[PDB]
Amino acid sequence: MANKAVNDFILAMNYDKKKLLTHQGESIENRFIKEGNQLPDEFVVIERKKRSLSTNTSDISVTATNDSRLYPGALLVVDETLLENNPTLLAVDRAPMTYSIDLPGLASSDSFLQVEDPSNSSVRGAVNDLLAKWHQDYGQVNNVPARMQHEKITAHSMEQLKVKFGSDFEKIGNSLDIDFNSVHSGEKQIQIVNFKQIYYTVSVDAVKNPGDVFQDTVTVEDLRQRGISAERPLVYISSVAYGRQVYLKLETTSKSDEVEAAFESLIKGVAPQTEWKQILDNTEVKAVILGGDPSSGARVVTGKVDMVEDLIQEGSRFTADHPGLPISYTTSFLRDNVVATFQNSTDYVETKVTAYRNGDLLLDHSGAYVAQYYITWDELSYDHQGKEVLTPKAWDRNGQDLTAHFTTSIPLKGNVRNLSVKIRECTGLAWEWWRTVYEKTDLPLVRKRTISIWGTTLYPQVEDKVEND
Repeated sequence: MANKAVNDFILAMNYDKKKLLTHQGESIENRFIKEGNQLPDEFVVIERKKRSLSTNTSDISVTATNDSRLYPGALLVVDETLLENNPTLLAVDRAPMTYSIDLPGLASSDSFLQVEDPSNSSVRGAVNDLLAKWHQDYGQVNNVPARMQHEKITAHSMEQLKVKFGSDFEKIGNSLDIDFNSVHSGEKQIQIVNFKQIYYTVSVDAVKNPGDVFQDTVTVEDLRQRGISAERPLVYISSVAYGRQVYLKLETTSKSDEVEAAFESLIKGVAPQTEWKQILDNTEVKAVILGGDPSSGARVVTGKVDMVEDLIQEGSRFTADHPGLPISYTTSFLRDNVVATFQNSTDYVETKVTAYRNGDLLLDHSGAYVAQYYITWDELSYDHQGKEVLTPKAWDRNGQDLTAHFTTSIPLKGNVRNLSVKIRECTGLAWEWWRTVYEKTDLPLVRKRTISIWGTTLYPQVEDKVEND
């Protein structure tokens, strides 16, 4: 008999489940460069470092909208196309199969769905008609909330993002306009956030015998004609989660330590602190929304930080006006019901940034004496190794005799280090010609420092005024 042979064919298969489901991303040699770059208002120090990301997961994120391959109980072939989340469907004559839907407020009597010929349209139709009946005795009367999961990552490379969010993420990533060259060059920090909102799940019970998914007319010949063997075995979709999904790009020009907490308060809808409000106002937002709204189709929006409140709560309620579309699914090996787990890894270059604000040094001389200034500092940069170089600098008027009223502003960029200022005045006394008015080394590079000198040859005075908000 055909079905017994098919049954025995599947049971006879031995394969390495781990090796079949492992994929290796791009290989980058180990590196570390420390680079300086001067922006208009700040000096940015950039550290690059080769890093690796690896994930082992059974949940497969859905980027498509109306994928007819991704129905509960669908048979998929285990090959490279499955690892790339673009699977080959085995669409042979299917036996009936019993499903269970999991949905708030439902006695396990209407939980089960018997579909005679499993396909996307037939499973779809069976679930949507049960839902239609669920709308009129629970959907509206009882308030039925969606189940929210969210995950985040700092964006560094698209290969990295694919390892985090799934192998077909670029369908999503291309629509977010992610500026990887700006994070690398050090003038942007980007976080990608994914919000899932699960309305309901449709699961398949364990398949007792592998032959139980095929009609009696399906032969070993038919399966081998479609390339099925121990080399390309079968899985079945054992569960599908339905709801709304949001991919959120947060891109800022700030170089702050507080960006994570700033973005986190917004994911949370928390009142922003003063250091974050700077960052949030310099944040751009792009979003891909995968339907919790009629119809099944991707919406790619851009906006302000203020949008994120609305994008998370829009389809947070499943009154089942419109059924959600697939947002993830899990597969299990037909042979033995072992859940298929996918191992993905990649190397990527991590960029971490540190900013140093530019500052001004102001001098006021209102004293009744000749003063001389000796202002020196080092300019920081990095050689092509990433090692520190300190080139010494000096104010062009150092040691010159200056008289009141003298004022000037010396612009000091963020790369200035070891700022030392010494001021002396000519007392006119043969026995004590010069007197030191001010002498400080390693002055903090505040936004604005005003060193004012006044008084007389005998009683000079000084003020060191800082403004650094």
